[PDB]
Amino acid sequence: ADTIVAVELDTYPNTDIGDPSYPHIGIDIKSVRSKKTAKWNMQNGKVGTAHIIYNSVDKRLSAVVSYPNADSATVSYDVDLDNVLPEWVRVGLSASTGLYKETNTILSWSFTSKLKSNSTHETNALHFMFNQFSKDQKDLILQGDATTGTDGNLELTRVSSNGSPQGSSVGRALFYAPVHIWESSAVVASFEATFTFLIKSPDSHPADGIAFFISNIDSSIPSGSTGRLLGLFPDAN
Amino acid sequence: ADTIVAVELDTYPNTDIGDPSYPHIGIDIKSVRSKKTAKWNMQNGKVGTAHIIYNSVDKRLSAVVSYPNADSATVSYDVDLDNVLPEWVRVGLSASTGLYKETNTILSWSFTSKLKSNSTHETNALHFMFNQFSKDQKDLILQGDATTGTDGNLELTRVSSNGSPQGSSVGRALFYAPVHIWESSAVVASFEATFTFLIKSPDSHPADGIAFFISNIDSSIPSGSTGRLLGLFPDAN
Amino acid sequence: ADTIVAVELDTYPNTDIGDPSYPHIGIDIKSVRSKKTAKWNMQNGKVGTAHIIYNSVDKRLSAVVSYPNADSATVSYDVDLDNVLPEWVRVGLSASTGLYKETNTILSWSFTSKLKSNSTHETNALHFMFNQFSKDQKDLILQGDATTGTDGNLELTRVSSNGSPQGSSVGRALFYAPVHIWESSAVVASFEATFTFLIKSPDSHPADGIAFFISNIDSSIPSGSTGRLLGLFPDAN
Amino acid sequence: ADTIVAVELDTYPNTDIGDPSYPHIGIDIKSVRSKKTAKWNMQNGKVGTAHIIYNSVDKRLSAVVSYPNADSATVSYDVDLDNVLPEWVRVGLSASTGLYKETNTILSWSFTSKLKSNSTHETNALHFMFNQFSKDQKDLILQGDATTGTDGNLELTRVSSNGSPQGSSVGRALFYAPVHIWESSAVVASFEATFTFLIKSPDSHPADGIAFFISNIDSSIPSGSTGRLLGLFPDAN
Ligand SMILES: O=[N+]([O-])c1ccc(O[C@H]2O[C@H](CO)[C@@H](O)[C@H](O)[C@@H]2O)cc1
Ligand SMILES: O=[N+]([O-])c1ccc(O[C@H]2O[C@H](CO)[C@@H](O)[C@H](O)[C@@H]2O)cc1
Ligand SMILES: O=[N+]([O-])c1ccc(O[C@H]2O[C@H](CO)[C@@H](O)[C@H](O)[C@@H]2O)cc1
Ligand SMILES: O=[N+]([O-])c1ccc(O[C@H]2O[C@H](CO)[C@@H](O)[C@H](O)[C@@H]2O)cc1
Ligand SMILES: [Ca+2]
Ligand SMILES: [Ca+2]
Ligand SMILES: [Ca+2]
Ligand SMILES: [Ca+2]
Ligand SMILES: [Mn+2]
Ligand SMILES: [Mn+2]
Ligand SMILES: [Mn+2]
Ligand SMILES: [Mn+2]
Repeated sequence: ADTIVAVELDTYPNTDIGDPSYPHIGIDIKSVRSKKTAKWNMQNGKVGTAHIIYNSVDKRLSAVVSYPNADSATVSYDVDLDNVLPEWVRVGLSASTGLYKETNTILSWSFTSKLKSNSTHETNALHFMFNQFSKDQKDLILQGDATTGTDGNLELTRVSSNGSPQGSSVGRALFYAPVHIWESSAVVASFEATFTFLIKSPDSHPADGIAFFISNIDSSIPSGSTGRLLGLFPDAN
Repeated sequence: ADTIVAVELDTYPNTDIGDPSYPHIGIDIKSVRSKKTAKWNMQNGKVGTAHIIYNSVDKRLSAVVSYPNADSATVSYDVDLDNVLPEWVRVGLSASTGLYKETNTILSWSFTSKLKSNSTHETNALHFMFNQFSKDQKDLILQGDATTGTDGNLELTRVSSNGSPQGSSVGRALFYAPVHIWESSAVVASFEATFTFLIKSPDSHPADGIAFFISNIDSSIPSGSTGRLLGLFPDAN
Repeated sequence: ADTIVAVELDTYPNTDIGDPSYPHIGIDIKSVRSKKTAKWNMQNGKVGTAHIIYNSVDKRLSAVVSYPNADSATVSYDVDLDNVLPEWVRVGLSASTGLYKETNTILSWSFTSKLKSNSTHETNALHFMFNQFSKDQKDLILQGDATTGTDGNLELTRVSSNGSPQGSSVGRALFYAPVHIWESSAVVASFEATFTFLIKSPDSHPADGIAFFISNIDSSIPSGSTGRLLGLFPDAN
Repeated sequence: ADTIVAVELDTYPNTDIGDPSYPHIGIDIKSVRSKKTAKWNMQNGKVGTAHIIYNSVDKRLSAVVSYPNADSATVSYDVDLDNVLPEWVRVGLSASTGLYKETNTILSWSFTSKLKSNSTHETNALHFMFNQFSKDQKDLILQGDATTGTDGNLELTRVSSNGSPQGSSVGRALFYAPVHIWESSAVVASFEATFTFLIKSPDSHPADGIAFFISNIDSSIPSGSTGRLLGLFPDAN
C-alpha cells in the first residue's frame, strides 16, 4: 500500500473507526486513525485557512486551522518523518464525500521546502504558490473527480452545475515535481504549506473532509476510499 | 520542431553562421543566429555567474555574465515572449563540444517565475534552487550525456576519470515540472535565472558553449546538434 | 535640496506646468515635470494596484497601474539610478490635496531590493510587506498629515471622521531602515515595489495624487508642497 | 533593565555561575543562566553556521550549530515569547572577551519574520540578508567595539591590525528597523535566523562567545557586561 502522512480536516465523526464525537483536525501517520486530534468548530459557508509546518530540528508536525473573526484549532505531534517517508515524495490535497456531502473547494495553495546542507551556503529549495487555478493546469496531477477552472478554483470532489455537492466522490491534486523532503547530509530540513478552503453543504451533517498529504511518487486513489477514508487509505485499520 | 528561446554563452566563433570573431554572449530566438550579441572575455579555467531577467512590462530579455573582480558582458533585446512561446513550457540548461572541447560544468542553478494578476493579491509563482546536485536528482530530466553527482556538480557533456573533456558531446538538464510562462489574464509576467559554471579546456581554443533555454514541454536534443548547434537546433538557418 | 526619483499617480491635470489634460502616471526625475507619462483611466472609489520594477541591466524603470476587470496603464523610462541617487536612500509613499481633494488610502505595500556583487554567491537583500497597518507602526516614518491604524490602512493625507477628505493637506510615510540602492562592485542591482490604493472624492474633480518615491536618508516635506507638487518638490521647475 | 531572549554559543565554561564544564549552545531567557543547553564541540579556526528557528504554533525555540562534516549540536526549549517580549523589538548579534580572547567574526547574517493573521491573505513580513558587510553599513546600529568592512566581514569585538584579538572588549550589531515580533490577534508568528562565524584564538584558550539576541528597541550594552556576561546582561543572576 502507498506510504501516506496527512493532516486531516475531518467534518464527519465516524465513531466506529476512532473519530472523536465532533468535526476535528488530526495528524495521520500511515493510518486514518489519527495519532492526535483537536476539536474544530467548522463553519459551513465561511472561507478558512490551514497552516501546516514541520522542521527536522524539533521534529514536530503542526497544523493550525482558523476562520476570520473566530478562534483557531491547533494540533501538533512529534514525528521523525525521515523515518517514515522515502527521501523523495509527492505532496498534495485530497478530499471526499460518502453518504453525506459538501463542497471541497480550494481557493489557494502554497508550499515551501528547504534542505540546508552541512556545508555552508548550500541550501536547496522548492516553492510554488497558486492563487488562481487554470482550466488546463499543466503542473498539477489531478486524480479522481478533481477539476480546476471553476472560477479559477480547484474543486477536489464532484459538484453539479446548480452548485450542489455530490456523494461518493473522491479526488486529489498532486504537484507535478517530485519533492526531496529529506536528506542524510542535511543539517536542517523543513517545509510548510498553506491553503484556503470553502466547505459548504445543504445537509445538517457535512461529510467527509479535506486533507493535505505527503506520499510516494507513484501514489493513487485506493479502491473504495470515498467517504470516511478521505481518498487516502485502503482500509480503516 | 521545438520552439526555443535561449541565452548562449558561445566559446567558439562559427563565423559561417553569424558568429562574431570572438567568444560571445547572445540571445537566440527560434534560431542559432543570434538577434543580438556582445563580446565576452571568456576566461577559461574559472567560475563565472550568469543572470537572466525578463519582464512583460517593458518586454526586455536581459543577460549579464561576469567573473569575479573582472568585466561583465551584457546584452538586452526587446521581445514579446507571448508571441513567440507556448503558454506552458519547461526550462533548462544545454551544452556541447565538437572537434574542439571544454568542460561544461554547472555548480548551482536558480529560477523564479511569477504571474501577477489584475485581481488584488492574485499571484502565481514557482521557484527552485540547486546548490548541490545529487547522484539521483529525481526532479531533473537529464538528456544526452548530461549527468549529475560529480563533486555535487552537473556535468552537461562527457568528461573522463582524469578530468579531460571529450569532443562531440551533448547533454541537457530540464527541470521536471512544467512552467506557466505567461497567461492572458496577467498584468505582470516575469522570470529571473542564475547559474554558476566552470569551463576549462586543454585546447588552444575551447568549444562550444553553455546555454539557458525555454522550450516546449516535450522537447529533446535534436539530431545532429553537436558542436556549433549547442544541442538546441536541428539545422543552422 | 533632497534628491527625488518618483513614479506619480497624478489625478489632477495642472496643464500650466506641463501636464497632460487627463489623469496620468509618470516618471519624475528630480523635477515635478515628468520625463515620460501615460494616460490613466482613473476609477473613483475602486481599489487599484501599482506595480513598479527596476534592474540595472537594462537600466529601465517601469510602472503599471491596474483595476480588476479593466485596462492597465504602463510606462517606462531609461535611467541610470547610480548617476542620480545616493548609494544609500530611503523609499516611501507620498500624497497631497490642494484646492481640490480626494482620499489617499494605502491598503497594502511591499518592497524588495537586491545587490549582487562580482564575488560569486554573494547577495545582500531587503524585503518588507505590510498587509495591514496598525496604530503603532514603529517601522514607518510618518510625515505631515500621514496617519496609520485607520481601519487597518495608511492614510497619507488628512480625512474626517465620516470619511471626507480635507484639502491643502500633505502626508508621507517612509520605511525605517535605509536602503543600499547600489554600490561599486555591483553586477546587478534591482528593486520592485507594489501598493494597492483607494481614491475617492465628493467633487467630480479629485486631486492631487499619490506617488512612490526614493530619496536621501534625511528627507522631509518641502515648504508649500501641497497641491500640484505632491509633497515631493519645493517648486514646479 | 532591558528584556533579553538569546541563543548563546558559549566558548568558556564559567562553572561558578552555571556554565557546564565544556563549550556549549544554550538558550537564555532574561538571564545568563541558560534555561537549557547542549554540549558543543567548538572547532577553533573553522567557519560555522547557527540556525535559530521559532513559531507560535508549537511555541518552541530551537537552534542548531554545525561545521562541515562534523557534529551539529542542537537545543530546543518550549517558550511563549509573546508572554516575555514587547510586540516590537530589535534583533542583533553580540560577542565579548575578557582575560582570555578570541575572534568573533560574522561572515554573513540573515533573518525573516512573518505575522500571519486570522484574516486571510493578510500577512506581514520583514527579511534581510547580508552576504558582504560594508565599511559604512547604514542599516546596522553598531554598538561597543563592533565594526564592519574588514575583509567584508563584521567584527563584533576588537582585533588588532595584525589580527590578534583583544581581551575585555564587547560589541553588538542590531538591525536598524524595529521588528514587530507579535501582534495581539496573529494566527501564526515565526522567525528564522541564520549566520556563519569564525572564532579563533592564537592560543588554546578562547572566550567568551557569540550570541543572537532579541531585545527592546532601546537596548544598549549594560555596564561591565564584558567577558562572562556576553554584552547582554548587567549581572550573572
Ligand atoms: O446514519 N448513520 O448512522 C450513518 C450514515 C452513514 C454512514 O457512513 C457513510 O457515510 C459517511 C458520511 O458520508 C461516510 O463516512 C461513510 O464512509 C459512509 O459513506 C455511517 C453512519
Ligand atoms: O579550424 N577550423 O577552421 C575549424 C575547426 C572546426 C570547425 O567546426 C567543428 O568544430 C567546431 C568547434 O568544436 C564545431 O562548432 C563545429 O560544429 C565542428 O564540429 C570548423 C572550422
Ligand atoms: O479649477 N481651477 O480653475 C483650478 C483650481 C485650483 C487650482 O490650483 C489649486 O488646486 C489644484 C488642485 O487641488 C492644485 O494642483 C494647486 O496646487 C492648487 O492647490 C488650479 C486650477
Ligand atoms: O585563570 N583562570 O583559570 C581564569 C581566568 C579568567 C577568569 O575570569 C575572567 O575571564 C573569563 C574569560 O574571559 C571571563 O568569562 C570572566 O568574566 C573574567 O573576565 C576565571 C578563571
Ligand atoms: Ca471522519
Ligand atoms: Ca559558436
Ligand atoms: Ca497634476
Ligand atoms: Ca561562559
Ligand atoms: Mn478523523
Ligand atoms: Mn553564437
Ligand atoms: Mn503630472
Ligand atoms: Mn553558558
